[PDB]
Order: sequence, then structure tokens, then C-alpha cells
Amino acid sequence: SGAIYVGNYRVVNRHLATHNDWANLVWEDSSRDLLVSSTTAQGCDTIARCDCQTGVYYCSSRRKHYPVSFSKPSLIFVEASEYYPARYQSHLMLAVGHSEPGDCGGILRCQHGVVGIVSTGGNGLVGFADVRDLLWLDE
Ligand SMILES: NC(=O)[C@H]1CCN(C(=O)Cc2cc(C(F)(F)F)ccc2Cl)C1
Ligand SMILES: [Zn+2]
Repeated sequence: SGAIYVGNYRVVNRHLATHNDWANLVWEDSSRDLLVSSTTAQGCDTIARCDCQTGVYYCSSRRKHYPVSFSKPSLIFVEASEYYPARYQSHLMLAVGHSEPGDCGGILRCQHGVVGIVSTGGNGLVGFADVRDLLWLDE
């Protein structure tokens, strides 16, 4: 679990969105595993606007943060799970690191701010849904 709070928005993994998230829906994209809902309180997370390929992510299954090198956002085949059939997920970045299903939502940050959230894993890899292209989160 985990979310990004920026301005009047909350960014979560689409497969983990709650009833309140869907009732206050702003935007969702199944192909990216992202959902954005509106909030009443103001968020203070800073979103990175960059092409960094190094950062640190929070891994809840180890209660630790790990530094990683990660790929640029791309269309990657993602194996079937209980939330989606086998499909290509877009805007996904992979790194070598530990991830279990409950780790979805952990934030990946670079020196510029929030880069994305854990969205996939398995085989010693961890995948992050990018949010750096969502320029409207700031306005
Ligand atoms: N973005 C997606 O399609 C998500 C939906 C839920 N997803 C998962 O559970 C995949 C997953 C599997 C494992 C493994 F290998 F241990 F079984 C570890 C971590 C993750 Cl996130 C993908
Ligand atoms: Zn950066």
C-alpha cells in the first residue's frame, strides 16, 4: 500500500484504489495501473520533472529503503495476476530489487522529488509506475 499526495490530488495504484477513490475520480489508466482521486486537504509531496535513472524506493516487505538504477518508462509485458490478465503495462520502469505484492504503493524518489510508485515485481525485479509525465498534478 501507499499513495502520493500532491496539491488536491491522491495518486494510488489503480488495483488498490478504494470506494472513496473511485467516488472522487479525477483520472485513471488501467494500462498504467494508476488512479488519481481528489482530496480536501492539501498535499505537499514534490513531483520530480527529470530523466533520472537512479533513486531510492521504500520496500515495506523489508521495512527499508533501497538505492536502485532503473530503466526509462516503457511498455513492458506484465504476467497475469488476480487484478489483471497478462498484458503490456505502459510507462513502467524496472530495477533489480526486492518486491512482494504488498509492496505496491512504495514511493521511488530521486534528488528532484517523487518519480513513481511500486507497481510490479517478481524474479528479483521491481517495477515502478512513472508519474513524472503527469504535469497537471502540479496545477
Ligand atoms: N501492475 C500490475 O499489474 C500489478 C497487479 C498486482 N501485481 C502483482 O501482484 C505482481 C507481483 C508479483 C510478485 C511475485 F512474483 F512475488 F509473485 C511480486 C510483486 C508483485 Cl507486484 C502486478
Ligand atoms: Zn530526478
